[PDB]
Amino acid sequence: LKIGIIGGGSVGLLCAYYLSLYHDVTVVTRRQEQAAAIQSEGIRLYKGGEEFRADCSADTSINSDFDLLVVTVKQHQLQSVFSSLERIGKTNILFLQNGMGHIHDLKDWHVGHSIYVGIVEHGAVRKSDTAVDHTGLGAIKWSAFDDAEPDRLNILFQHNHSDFPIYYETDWYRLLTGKLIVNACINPLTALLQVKNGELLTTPAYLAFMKLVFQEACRILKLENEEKAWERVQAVCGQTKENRSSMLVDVIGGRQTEADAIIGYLLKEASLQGLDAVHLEFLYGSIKALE
Amino acid sequence: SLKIGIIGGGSVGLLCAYYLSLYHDVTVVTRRQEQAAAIQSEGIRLYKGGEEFRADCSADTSINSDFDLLVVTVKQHQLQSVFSSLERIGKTNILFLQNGMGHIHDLKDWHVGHSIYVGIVEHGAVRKSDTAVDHTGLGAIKWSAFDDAEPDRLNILFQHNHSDFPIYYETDWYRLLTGKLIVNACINPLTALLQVKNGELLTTPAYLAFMKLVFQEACRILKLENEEKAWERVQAVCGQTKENRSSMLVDVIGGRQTEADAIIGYLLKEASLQGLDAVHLEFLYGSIKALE
Repeated sequence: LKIGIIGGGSVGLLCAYYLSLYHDVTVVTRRQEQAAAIQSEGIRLYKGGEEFRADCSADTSINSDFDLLVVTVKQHQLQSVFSSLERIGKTNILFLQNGMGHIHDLKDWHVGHSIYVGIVEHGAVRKSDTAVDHTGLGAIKWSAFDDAEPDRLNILFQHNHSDFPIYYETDWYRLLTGKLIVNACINPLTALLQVKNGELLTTPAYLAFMKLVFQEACRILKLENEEKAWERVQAVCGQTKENRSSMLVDVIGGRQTEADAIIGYLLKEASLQGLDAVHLEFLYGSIKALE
Repeated sequence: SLKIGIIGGGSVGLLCAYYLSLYHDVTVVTRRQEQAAAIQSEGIRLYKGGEEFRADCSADTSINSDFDLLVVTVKQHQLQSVFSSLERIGKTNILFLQNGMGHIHDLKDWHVGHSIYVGIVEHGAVRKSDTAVDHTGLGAIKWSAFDDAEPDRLNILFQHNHSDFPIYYETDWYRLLTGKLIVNACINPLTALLQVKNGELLTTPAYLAFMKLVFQEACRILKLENEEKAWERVQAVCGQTKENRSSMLVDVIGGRQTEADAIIGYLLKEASLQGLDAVHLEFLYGSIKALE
């Protein structure tokens, strides 16, 4: 089976290494220089002290009939990808973008492809055009979008390396919002307060502010069980209690953030339902300023 | 004449030194000898809309006279050393013109023989150099007695002033100070985080709503007499300064210590003493402090 990975960023290279253990992989990239380099060297994965190399093809456009295309580009790059995908024969496409900003776009992208969405819980850092460091051993979880048939991806993902496990979930909306609610409540606050996830629980005022944010976002996302979801946010917080969140990390290092993909999404949905999002908008304004 | 020491050689200190020098013997007590030397050298220059005046003034790096009045204009962070000097001199009149109300907690439990006065500065003033200040905003100083100080003590001192340096007595120190604090507390922290000019608080629906939430906390902590009127004022002053970047926004952009402790930190201490919640104030404080 042929798999195409669209995007040669950290996530795209990580996916390329692990999936090439089972399948014929091609990295589809926007830079001829990256394509050539992968074509010559394959992909290098680092994990702990150890280095491994996977043979992988590359190309700057889609020139094969891929059984699956995995989209790993950032929101800046998504519209150009839709256009490319419109020019190919019906196949399976899995979008792995962080946040839910792209979902408005997906809802009204009407094509004949079978669409799947997923979340990447791994940590990865790109080192060069051909090299990636697997810094956090996580998982990928995926679901069918718009009634696509899950069994189209089951054979592809049946067997994986124990460090690349892949889990299916039936409800894509629950899947994406379960992750989004957590990131929305934690990431902005730790970025502005510059504290570990754990101090959000241990400072009564910070916990109370996170609850205000939660109550706004939970309403916007129309989550099924408010109290259970709030338990989960606090529980995910206690489990990651020593972590400087990803956005806090982006912040000390002056990298642009997932503010658009995470909070921007809540703002657009709040506007459409005529919902109030005072705390979310303040956080959005404050993080956009730091960028 | 009478002797006045101005503690602090920032914008307000130089402005007060210029105008009080017209009637009295002034010394500016500056922390840097180079400023003290430079004032003692070409005097103080004040710029006021096309005119430039010069006043001769003394200067020093320590309080080593018995002044008839001391006027304290330094940032809160240096206030601690000031207090320490204020113990080794003879009892006198001290007028605190500090921004914020963090000094009010220090003064509350201050055992001294000093007569304590407290006031606000409504002038616009911008320090141009070690010796020069631009009087950009023709305002006033307003002052009150703190605790049991006798107001009449400042009668002769403030009997005569330049038309552009008026000074007004107000009977209620707490109303005077809180009335300026409610405004600073609502505008400054918010602008510092959002990095927008003041007017952007009024014209962005969510930002205005967030300001209101901050106002409601601060208003309750301070126990402000007329709440509806104070809220109008906050929005009013926002309107008057629409194109301005607040002083706290400026401090944050510049990597300088802010007046968070004197503005917000005081409200936090007060919320705590009353078992009141101040969740928005606390988040603002933590975020501004994180930047320092």
